[PDB]
Amino acid sequence: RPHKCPDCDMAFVTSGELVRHRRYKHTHEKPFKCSMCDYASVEVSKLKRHIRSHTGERPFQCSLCSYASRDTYKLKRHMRTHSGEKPYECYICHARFTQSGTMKMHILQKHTENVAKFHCPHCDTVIARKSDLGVHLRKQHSYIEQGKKCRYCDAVFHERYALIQHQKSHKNEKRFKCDQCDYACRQERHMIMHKRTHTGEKPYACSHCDKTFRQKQLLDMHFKRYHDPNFVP
DNA sequence: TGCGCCCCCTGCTGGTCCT
DNA sequence: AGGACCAGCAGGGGGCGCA
Ligand SMILES: [Zn+2]
Ligand SMILES: [Zn+2]
Ligand SMILES: [Zn+2]
Ligand SMILES: [Zn+2]
Ligand SMILES: [Zn+2]
Ligand SMILES: [Zn+2]
Ligand SMILES: [Zn+2]
Ligand SMILES: [Zn+2]
Repeated sequence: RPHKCPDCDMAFVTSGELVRHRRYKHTHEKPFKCSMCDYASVEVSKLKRHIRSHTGERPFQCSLCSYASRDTYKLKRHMRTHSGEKPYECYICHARFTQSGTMKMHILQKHTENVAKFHCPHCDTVIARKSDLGVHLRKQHSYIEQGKKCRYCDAVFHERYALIQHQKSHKNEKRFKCDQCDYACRQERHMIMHKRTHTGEKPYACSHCDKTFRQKQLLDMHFKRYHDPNFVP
């Protein structure tokens, strides 16, 4: 007589298999507890596997490289890196993948809509993968003990994002102000040339011809000669 | 019950692609 | 260039078909 599960359509050869199944899916009773953490498992084999994680024992060793695993399947999975075997194939684009989890990620990102994308808490950027947001946080926003100087100025920064933000702030910016007027140069040579143009001030100018003079006396004697209002031929 | 077998999930890594 | 992208890749863990 087969042993039938009371709560579902499962049949087992022996009573032990049935009580094991009910513990896994129905009662969630895990009687084998670890002596070092809170882990409990339905089977002793799972607990013994979990203990290998505590002790770090790696009995299965790869015949190609130095890799050793705590499980046989992990070593089989590792062999795909040497063999280049890509068993799992996408059922839409027929793309090859090494692991089933990799394929699950692919169909999520490249074949599903309304995907929850993550926003950076510090800057206004959106990232598809959660782990890539971690890469963004570790690279852009993490403190740096050795400050990096600005390529354009002498300010120094300890955060990559602030440095790039400030470096981007020098776009279309004129490094020279030309105190005497509103001119603004960027080539550092036109500013020298513009400085020379200001030297010939000549504030005084004639009201009847284009000539200009540095001294009021020079202007007036020019005016009294060329532009006399009561000249008689 | 033991255990291999496969599937989960998670998250970092290093080359690729898009602006 | 530079950074998101994308698959590669290894960690711990679940259920059960077979012995
Ligand atoms: Zn059941
Ligand atoms: Zn433990
Ligand atoms: Zn290897
Ligand atoms: Zn696909
Ligand atoms: Zn950010
Ligand atoms: Zn700067
Ligand atoms: Zn000027
Ligand atoms: Zn004049």
